[PDB]
Amino acid sequence: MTYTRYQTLELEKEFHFNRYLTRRRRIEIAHALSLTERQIKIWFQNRRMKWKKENKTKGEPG
Repeated sequence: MTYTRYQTLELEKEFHFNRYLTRRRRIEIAHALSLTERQIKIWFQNRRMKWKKENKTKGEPG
């Protein structure tokens, strides 16, 4: 069970665009994806924890 490739794409695009999803924009992306908000928030948080372990070479000192 997985979010779609598109949804994941749009999420990473949103993560690139912005780091912290406020009420309205989270709804907007959640509509654009079609997920239940909670999921987007979770994805956004977890995305941080699997941002900084992928963003290596540059991101060694943190």
